[PDB]
Amino acid sequence: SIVEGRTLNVAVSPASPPMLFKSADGKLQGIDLELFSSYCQSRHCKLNITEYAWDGMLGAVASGQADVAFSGISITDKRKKVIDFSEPYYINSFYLVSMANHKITLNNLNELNKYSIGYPRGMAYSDLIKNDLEPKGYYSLSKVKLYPTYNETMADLKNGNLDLAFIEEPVYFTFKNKKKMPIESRYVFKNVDQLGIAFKKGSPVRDDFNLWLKEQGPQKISGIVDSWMKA
Repeated sequence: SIVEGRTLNVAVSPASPPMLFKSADGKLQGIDLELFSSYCQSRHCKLNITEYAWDGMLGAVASGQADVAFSGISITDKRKKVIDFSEPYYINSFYLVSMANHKITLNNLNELNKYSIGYPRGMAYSDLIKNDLEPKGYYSLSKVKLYPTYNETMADLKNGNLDLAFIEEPVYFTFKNKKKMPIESRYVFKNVDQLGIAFKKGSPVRDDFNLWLKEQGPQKISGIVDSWMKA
């Protein structure tokens, strides 16, 4: 094996519940950590985990500083040029979210330009906008408000400085159902995205992780993913 017994540099940016986040305690938790941990246990590998800001985590795996990155990372065309991904473990949707008392009715995408839209800097919402909204004049990157993390985006939503937050589905349900934030989706881009584990370009670990996913099989992997979303 060129995979077994190795120590892997792992980059994380743990502010994407339930994929990766920190308990009240301060310990890393979530779907990505449970998947990649079991993989490491099967292959007798150790993780050397560094926390970065989001840009830092993507930068580290894209330069090959990190062997692996995970925190609910979307598999995008732009990222695949510099990063290899596992098979997707979740089929993902992007919501446009307002405060529940702010009644934004969105009939179609011609209505978006009226509003400020905000989300974390370096996230895949930028690609959706650049590729699918901007060319038809529905919105432009230059109107967008960018934030360090989902927490800061949410702080501006809550105080009224941001009309709409762009939030992926599992994170939305965390905020709404588990944190009980009084927020409401106004528009859903359904199944537009896919979440995977990221690997430095060329890494055999990507191929062996995919194999491990398939050793487990789809019932076990969905089980794992749903467990954290049912929690």
